[PDB]
Amino acid sequence: QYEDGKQYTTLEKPVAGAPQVLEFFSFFCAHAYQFEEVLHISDNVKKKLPEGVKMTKYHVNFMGGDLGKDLTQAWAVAMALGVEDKVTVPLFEGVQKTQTIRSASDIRDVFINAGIKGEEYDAAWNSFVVKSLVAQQEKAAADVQLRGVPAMFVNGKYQLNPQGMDTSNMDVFVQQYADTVKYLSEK
Repeated sequence: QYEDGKQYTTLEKPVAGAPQVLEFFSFFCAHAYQFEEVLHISDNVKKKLPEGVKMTKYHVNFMGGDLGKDLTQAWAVAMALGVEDKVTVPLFEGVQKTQTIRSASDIRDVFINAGIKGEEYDAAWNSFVVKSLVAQQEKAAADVQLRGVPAMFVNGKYQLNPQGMDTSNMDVFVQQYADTVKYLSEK
């Protein structure tokens, strides 16, 4: 059932010092929105994860305009202030549903309506933690030669392959996907 080529695939050159479980997404990809607001794969997968398995998520720049670079940074601020699960939805809601985020300031605003003081935000926005957090997000996508989002990788060696799983029913699909990540999480 679990074969390198079906539920997943391996890297010819596995990245060292990689998050146990690394998800890659982009606010600018409407399919990357389903992944956690309809499929909540980030949740249903966090559920079946082994006690102690960090479910890290990194943002990647879409086109390359200043906005994408700000959202990557704005994302590093969330992982910084550990507010990931507070800004995720409004950011997604903000960028593509209400489509009110068109500047680094609007991003700032979304962070305030979530309970983040516009002061502690700037503090983080201009911090070296965030600078390093930005730096890593870019580094990792580079080390896995990312070719599309959303995408997930394990131990820096395995790349989940959704379209290689049973997709004739959402539960079958998400259950397999979660179980593949748990398994692939042992090797």
